Amino acid sequence: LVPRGSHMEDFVRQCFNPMIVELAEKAMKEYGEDPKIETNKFAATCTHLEVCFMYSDGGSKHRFEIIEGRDRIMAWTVVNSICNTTGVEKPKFLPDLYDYKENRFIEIGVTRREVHIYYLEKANKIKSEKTHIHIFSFTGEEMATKADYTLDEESRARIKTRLFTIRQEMASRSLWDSFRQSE
Ligand SMILES: COc1cc(CCNC(=O)c2nc(-c3ccccc3C)[nH]c(=O)c2O)ccc1O
Ligand SMILES: [Mn+2]
Ligand SMILES: [Mn+2]
Repeated sequence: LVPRGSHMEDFVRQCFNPMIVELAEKAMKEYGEDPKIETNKFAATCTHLEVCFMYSDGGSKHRFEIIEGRDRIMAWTVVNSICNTTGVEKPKFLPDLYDYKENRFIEIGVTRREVHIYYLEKANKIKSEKTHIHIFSFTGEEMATKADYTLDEESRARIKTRLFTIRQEMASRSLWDSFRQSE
């Protein structure tokens, strides 16, 4: 029932850096998913992963603590350390980053719908008011809590450009339509 490859899989392996592909594979397998069949979720996990890493690449050297990309047990271990060090409330859901400069966790979101729908979706799940939310879209829009976009405009514009490039590469392969209507 598991195939030897699809068009979305070969594109993902060609589109994203190999370390991004390996971490997304480990993330889905940890949660009982196979990138070879769940190929749309495979591309989304890679995209969310690259956005998280470009995000932390913005700002100072020691500004961010990367939560995404670690295994669930170690990600929660770093979260407990951050909460037990700074005093920030432990979030109910595992976030993506921690901002040592702003003293808050960040939940990064990447949507194929309107940024308005996803942000409201993540906000109603986040509860913990302290967790900052920052949503990106494949169209170039972005939403952040309190209109506080954390990073510089150049770092965010770089992320938006990459998202639209991934969109164009998918569409030229006739893979974008099935990718959008699958979120
Ligand atoms: C149960 O689903 C998974 C959960 C994990 C744990 C860590 N991932 C997140 O916490 C996370 N997931 C997503 C996400 C959700 C659905 C489709 C694609 C995406 C990209 N969007 C985020 O913003 C985020 O932070 C790993 C793989 C999964 O398949
Ligand atoms: Mn996450
Ligand atoms: Mn996220």
